[PDB]
Order: sequence, then structure tokens, then C-alpha cells
Amino acid sequence: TQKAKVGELKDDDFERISELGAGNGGVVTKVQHRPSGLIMARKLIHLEIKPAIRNQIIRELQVLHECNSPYIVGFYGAFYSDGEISICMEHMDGGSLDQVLKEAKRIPEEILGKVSIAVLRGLAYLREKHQIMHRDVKPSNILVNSRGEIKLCDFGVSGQLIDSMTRSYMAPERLQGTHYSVQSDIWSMGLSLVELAVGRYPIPPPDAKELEAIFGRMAIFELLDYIVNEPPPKLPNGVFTPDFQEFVNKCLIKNPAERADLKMLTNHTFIKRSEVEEVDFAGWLCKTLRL
Amino acid sequence: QKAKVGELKDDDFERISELGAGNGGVVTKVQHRPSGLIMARKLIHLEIKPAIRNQIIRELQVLHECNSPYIVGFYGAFYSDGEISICMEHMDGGSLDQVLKEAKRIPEEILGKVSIAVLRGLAYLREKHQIMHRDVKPSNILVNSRGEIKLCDFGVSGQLIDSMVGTRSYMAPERLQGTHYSVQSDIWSMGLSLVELAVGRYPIPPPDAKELEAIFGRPVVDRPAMAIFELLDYIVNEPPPKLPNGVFTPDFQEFVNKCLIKNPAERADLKMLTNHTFIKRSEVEEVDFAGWLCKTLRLNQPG
Ligand SMILES: Fc1cc(I)ccc1Nc1c(-c2nnc(NCCN3CCOCC3)o2)ccc(F)c1F
Ligand SMILES: Fc1cc(I)ccc1Nc1c(-c2nnc(NCCN3CCOCC3)o2)ccc(F)c1F
Ligand SMILES: Nc1ncnc2c1ncn2[C@@H]1O[C@H](COP(=O)(O)OP(=O)(O)OP(=O)(O)O)[C@@H](O)[C@H]1O
Ligand SMILES: Nc1ncnc2c1ncn2[C@@H]1O[C@H](COP(=O)(O)OP(=O)(O)OP(=O)(O)O)[C@@H](O)[C@H]1O
Ligand SMILES: [Mg+2]
Ligand SMILES: [Mg+2]
Repeated sequence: TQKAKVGELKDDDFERISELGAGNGGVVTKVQHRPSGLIMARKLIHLEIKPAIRNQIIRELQVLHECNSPYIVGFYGAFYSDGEISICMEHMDGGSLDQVLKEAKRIPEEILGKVSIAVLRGLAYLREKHQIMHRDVKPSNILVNSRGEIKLCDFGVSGQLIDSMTRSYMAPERLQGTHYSVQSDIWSMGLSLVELAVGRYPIPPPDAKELEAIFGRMAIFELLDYIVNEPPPKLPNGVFTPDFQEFVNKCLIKNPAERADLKMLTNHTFIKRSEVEEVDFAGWLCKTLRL
Repeated sequence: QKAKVGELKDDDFERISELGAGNGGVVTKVQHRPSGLIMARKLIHLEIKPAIRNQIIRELQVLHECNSPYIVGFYGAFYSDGEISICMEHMDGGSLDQVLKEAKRIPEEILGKVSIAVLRGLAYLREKHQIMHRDVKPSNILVNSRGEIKLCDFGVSGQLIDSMVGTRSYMAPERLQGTHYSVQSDIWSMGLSLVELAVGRYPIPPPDAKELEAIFGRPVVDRPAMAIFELLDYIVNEPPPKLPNGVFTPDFQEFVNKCLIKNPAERADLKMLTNHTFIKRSEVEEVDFAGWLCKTLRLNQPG
């Protein structure tokens, strides 16, 4: 729903409530707005750029106001502060998908189906309605909440934000050199699903007995070498359904052309089956995260 | 600069200018209240915060015993809402990377003076303490209006390293291949650093004859920016970069080449380099580094 309740945001209007997370050039915090008692997450990006294009970075970030979908995280506002640029966004009380993976040892297919949908649609939104790819899809960038919503976060709307800036989710074609598009995010999403499926980052593909700690039946160049030159991870053909099996196996074909695309996936039998399934995802969330 | 205050309080600091950020750190121009001394403060926003964070500062303390005209000063370090703060000597000339932006490419005689301090600073940390730099690169070679060339961001604390982006790498071929960091690794980082400052750009995609003619035309012999894997896979498997012919002295040429031998065991060590005729020549030919630094940076100050 829409934040007409507020408007222009300055620094003072905010008050720290909690600490949400930290990343590579970014601290996020639960804060409250003065004018309207809205809990919104505040993204501090500590940076150094001339008093000239910091406006240009804010200007390019303003198209986020034009980004509205129940699968794209709500964007309240962005401004320049003495030290950092803030991005205030819809507060997702379920946090990140790896956060919830940190609690729940693995994430079940039924849920992963609901995730796949929400990402596929979210991806499609930015592509259809804004002509831009989500060049950083990963579990930490899929935000959930107690309302039962799964939403995408942290996409490169701003070209000059990108320029001014243990695991890797990047696609073969993105590492190898040229030829990179919306097929890259498919790979990203694919791996991300396989992660939450098995339980850990699956690029060293778990061995014959690795996953057995769940059921009955290292270097940075070395990593990049594996992704580029070695077979992709697969879901073990036991606990997961042939259709989920096939879904991720279609997302992790190295050749981007061979790899399935948005439409092929969105009409994949796994997605369709997931689309009509009844799952208390808001319930499963609260059963684990406790809120 | 052996300025003293010296027990540092968070609220004693005042944000003046932002200095930059990268690779897990945020450098800020700050002012100290009970001394009036403009220092640099680095925000390493480190996550985990138990007795390990307590070992980090305790390990960092050896930086008080770290004194050489070739190593950046250190006022102290403290815990401040998780994110640790290393407070260091403000180098008003900025990084060598900064001088490369304002200057064209750096003249090979000035690099000689730079080359002395990297080797000497490198050797100081190596011999007096037992740590190595793990991050030699233009942005980590700091200069000043007094004419000093110094070194920072070297790994004093083991814990801080184990506690913490590939736009363009300075890592040696053999390190990328997971054999642990040596002296020779810094040496490689120095070579590439030199070739960078000599030529005016990151050399790893090497300049083709045509491009070299646009740099210092036309004495010339032996577009897009490489992707992450593409880059490293180049650094490893492809031949090392070289200084162009007929522009820099044959001695400078052999110096940097000894620095950039892919085989780390065949690479020049600190002794070879310090006794190299390029470094010998560079010592006797006293050149006004302060005059050059200040005149190309419009920074002329009384030291
Ligand atoms: F916080 C947000 C909320 C929403 I809703 C949409 C975008 C963002 N943030 C970003 C971001 C962004 N948000 N978080 C990060 N973190 C850094 C991710 N990277 C890691 C390594 O290399 C490059 C980027 O980048 C980048 C570009 C851009 F145009 C944005 F709008
Ligand atoms: F800020 C400083 C000032 C001084 I004088 C000396 C060291 C540091 N900083 C560090 C640092 C440090 N300061 N900045 C970085 N950033 C680079 C991170 N990388 C480490 C290794 O390889 C690539 C990048 O690391 C690391 C370990 C350590 F023990 C330190 F004391
Ligand atoms: N709107 C939000 N609501 C709740 N939690 C959030 C929100 N945005 C981010 N977070 C949390 O804060 C953390 C930091 O996010 P940030 O994008 O700065 O880094 P990251 O996603 O962890 O990794 P990277 O630096 O690679 O992006 C995330 O892991 C996420 O759990
Ligand atoms: N003591 C200092 N005095 C003045 N400027 C400094 C000092 N230390 C760092 N800087 C500036 O801050 C900038 C960013 O420093 P920082 O070390 O965070 O990233 P970096 O220099 O790119 O190296 P790395 O990414 O490996 O940390 C540098 O370009 C340098 O100009
Ligand atoms: Mg993120
Ligand atoms: Mg540095």
C-alpha cells in the first residue's frame, strides 16, 4: 500500500529503534519517522563523492518512487546526509531469506515455490515496467514479512551508484567477460534456491555424505574457477520433487542462451503447481522467527 | 610527527571531510578536541563483537612500536559501537593513486624515490617487527607536503585480517592460487604498482602499441574494462606486464621486471631490489620530491 502519509525526509525526523544488518558498504537500521509513526528500515551507505554527482546519485535513485509492486520492496525516500546517503524503505519484519535460513536449518519446497514465484514476478516487474535487471539476487536480498509477503530488494536502478561502488552468486557469463543480461539473475535465483534447499552455499556441491547430516539416503580464485569451469550444483533427487529438481536445473545451465528464461520458468509446471498451492507461509514464518 | 594526546575518546572527534572508502574501511578527516590535531580515522565496520574484537585492538597496539619515516603514524585504536576505529596520521598529499589523477603519469625519477620508501617501509615491517604488508597498491602509498612517502593498511593484527571487491587486483599469481602470502607477494604488488604509476593506468589489460603512442608518443615498443574472472585468470595464466621500451631507463626496466616474475621463488627479494642499480642511482640523484609533489598538486606549503 501507499505512503502518502509522509513526504520529504530529512535526517532529524528519524530515531533509532534497532539494528538490522551490515554489508559491503551499508548499514541498515529500524527507525521511526517523526511526522508519521511509521517503522521504516534505514539504509546508510557510507561513501565519498564530490558535491556534484551525489545529487546525481540521489536523482537516479528517485525512479524508485516509480517502482511499485507487491514483490518489489517499498521505497519511502532517499537523501544526502553529512557523511552518507540514506535510503529509507518499507520495513520487512521477516528480514532476509538467509536470516530465516539461519534459524530454520533448511527451507521446504512449498515455501521455495512461493519464493520462486515472488522472485520471478519481481524480476519480471523491473524488466517489463522499468527495463532494468536485478544485478544482485541472493538470499540476503529477498526480504520477507509476517504479512506473508516475499519481496525483492537492492537492485541497481542507479547506474552511477554502481560506478561509485566468502560466497558468490554471480553467473558464469558475468565472470567470464562479455554477453550479460537478465539471464544472469536466473542463475542467481537458481543458486539461491539450491542454497535454501540444501542448507548452505552449494557451489562446492555437497558430496555423497555431506547432505546426510540432514537425511538418510575455499580460495576466491578457486571459487570463481569452479563456477566458470565446473558443473553447477543440483538438488539431490530424494526429498525434492522431480519438478522442483527440473526448475533449478533449468536456472543453472551455464550457457545463458541454453538456460531457461523468465517466461519459460513462469509457466514451468513447478511454478504453476506452486501458484495454486495453499501454504500458511506467514504462519511458518512466525513459527520459526517468533513474532 | 610524533604528536601525543593520547588516550582517544570517541566524542573527542569531529567529522571535517570524507577521505574515501573501500575493502572494509571508511577513511575520514577528523579533528581532535584536546589537541587540535587533524587526524585520519578509519571505520572498519566489523560484524562479530565478542572477545575477538577485544583481541583485535589488543593486537593493533604493536602499531605504537611501529615507527619509521616510511610508515604512516598511529594515534591509537578503539571499539565504538562494534565498528572499530584506527586513528592515523593525516597525509595531506593523499594516496599515490590521488597524485596519479592530478599528475599525468609520474616521472621515473620520482618513482625511484617512491621505490626507496616502499622497499624500506616493506623491509622495516619485515625485519623490526615480523609482519608483512598484504596490500601494496597505489592507494596505500601515502605522500605529504613535507615530502614523505609512507605505508599504511599493512596487516599488523592477524585477527583483523581473518576478520575481513575486485575492481582490479594487485595480488600475485601464486597467491591467487592459494599458496600463502610471502614477501615476494608484496614485491609483485609493488612492481604492478610502479608500472601503473609509470604508465598512468592499471596495466593488467596491457596497452597495445597504438595506446602507448597516446601516452608518450611516439617512442613505442615492448576501450572496455575486464570482468572479474577474466582479470585474475589473466594475471595468473598470461605473461606479466612490462615497461615500454626507449622511454624509461634499462635499469628501471630490469628493476620492475624482477618485481614481476610470475614464479615467486624466481622473483627478486628485498635484498636484490635494495642493491639494484636503479635504487643505487635513485639514492645519489637527489631530486626535489616536495617541490614536485607540491607543484603538480597545487599544495605548496612550508613543509
Ligand atoms: F536499498 C535499496 C532498496 C531498494 I527497494 C532498491 C535499491 C536499493 N539499493 C541500491 C543498491 C544497493 N543496495 N545495497 C547495496 N549493497 C552493495 C551491493 N554490491 C556489493 C558488491 O559490488 C557492487 C554492489 O547496493 C545499489 C544500486 C541502486 F541503484 C540501489 F537502489
Ligand atoms: F588503518 C591502518 C593504518 C595503519 I598505520 C596500519 C594498518 C591499518 N589497517 C589494517 C588493515 C586494513 N586496513 N585497510 C584494509 N583494507 C584492505 C583489505 N584487504 C586486506 C588484504 O588483501 C586485500 C584487501 O585492511 C588490516 C589489518 C591490520 F592489522 C591493520 F592494522
Ligand atoms: N528493508 C529491510 N528490512 C529489514 N531488514 C533489512 C532490510 N534491508 C536490509 N536488511 C538486512 O540488513 C542486512 C544488510 O543488507 P545490505 O544490503 O547492506 O548487505 P547484505 O545484503 O547483507 O550483503 P551485501 O553487502 O552483499 O548486499 C541484510 O542482510 C538484511 O538482512
Ligand atoms: N592516513 C591517511 N591520510 C589521508 N588520506 C588517507 C589516509 N588513509 C587513507 N586515505 C585515503 O582514503 C582513501 C580510501 O582508503 P581505504 O584504505 O579505505 O581504501 P583504498 O585506499 O582503496 O585501499 P583498500 O580498498 O585496500 O582499503 C584512499 O584513496 C586514500 O586517499
Ligand atoms: Mg543487500
Ligand atoms: Mg586501503
